[PDB]
Amino acid sequence: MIVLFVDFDYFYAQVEEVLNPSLKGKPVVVCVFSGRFEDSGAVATANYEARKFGVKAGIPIVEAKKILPNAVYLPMRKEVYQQVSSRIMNLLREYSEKIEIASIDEAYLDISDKVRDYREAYNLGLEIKNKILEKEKITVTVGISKNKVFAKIAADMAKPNGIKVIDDEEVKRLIRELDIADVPGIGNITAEKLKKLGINKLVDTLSIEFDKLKGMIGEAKAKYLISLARDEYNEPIRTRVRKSIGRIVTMKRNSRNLEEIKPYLFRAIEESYYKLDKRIPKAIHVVAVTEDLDIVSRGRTFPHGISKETAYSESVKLLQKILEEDERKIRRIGVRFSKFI
DNA sequence: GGGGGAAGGATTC
DNA sequence: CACGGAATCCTTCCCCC
Ligand SMILES: Nc1ccn([C@H]2C[C@H](O)[C@@H](COP(=O)(O)OP(=O)(O)OP(=O)(O)O)O2)c(=O)n1
Ligand SMILES: [Mg+2]
Ligand SMILES: [Mg+2]
Ligand SMILES: [Mg+2]
Repeated sequence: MIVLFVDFDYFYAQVEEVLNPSLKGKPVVVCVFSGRFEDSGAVATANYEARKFGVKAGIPIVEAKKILPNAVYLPMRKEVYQQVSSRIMNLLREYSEKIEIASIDEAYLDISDKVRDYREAYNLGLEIKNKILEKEKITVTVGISKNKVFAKIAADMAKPNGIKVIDDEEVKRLIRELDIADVPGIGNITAEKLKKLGINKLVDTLSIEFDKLKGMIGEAKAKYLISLARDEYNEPIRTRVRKSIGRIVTMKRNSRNLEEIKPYLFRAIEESYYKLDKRIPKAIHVVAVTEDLDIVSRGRTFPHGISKETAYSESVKLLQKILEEDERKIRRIGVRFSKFI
């Protein structure tokens, strides 16, 4: 089995550049302003100029300014990015039937039937980097290997604007080398729980008793990491289907007042329901981020579909439930719809 | 024991 | 003492078959 993984480069940032060549050469930071304050918000991404100096995705727009007070800061125009993304996803579909759009800027293609060996898979990759480069002028990184996980890992190692094949031999060596924290699905807390067990490489996972891994990091991550180390990880490439659709917004000020909060709640329902398109949901969840970025929610699943009107009513009861059971104020409020008919 | 719900938890884009 | 907006899969506790 051969998997080809593609991941666009500093995507949102690169897109703004392709739409305005003047930005090229200058550090760029794409951010999402909460509207709270003139510079309240987080960073979606920054190009590699700004990246060099610590400006990474997720940090406050304010932290970024201290560092690069003179970088170019642009508001995120997501509809534009989705547009560019779909056009590139369409070009990829041409190279293989089995394709999985994993996110706004990445995809896994099973090219087992389109190539005979790793050398051929490689040129397919170069063929793909060029197409996108001449059709959209967006550079991307490609990683190639035997399964989805190693295909991703490969692309991270080749970024930016690269291509990298990790063959069966190269895989065995990666199971031995490679910091376990670099494995997809392993974040900071999980990485720490593994350090307390003396686990630094995937291979080390074979040495611990299964129930000691299961007890420490849950059974899922256990099995996942185990088969990975045993070179038995084989998950099919499948087309993904949305399980949920939502919308959350930051209020102008924190609050615990129902009448002050309803308008924000209703806007979020209005916009979520438009995103649903044909879909009719059977479950609804009101989600809130407390004043201390803590997130809480209350939802309800119905015997049948939920019309927009019903969501307005139910959402208010659910919000009142949050207010009743939680004493702190709310900073962000919104909804999530799921269990589509 | 395990399916479906309901709140959290962790990770990732 | 800051601090965005989405999505997804998983784990713990509860009802119920
Ligand atoms: N915390 C994040 C991370 C990503 N994104 C969006 C904008 C990013 O441009 C896009 C792709 O995210 P990646 O980090 O996976 O890819 P990048 O292009 O940002 O970095 P790279 O150079 O690895 O491709 O997803 C976001 O909104 N918030
Ligand atoms: Mg990516
Ligand atoms: Mg990218
Ligand atoms: Mg919490």
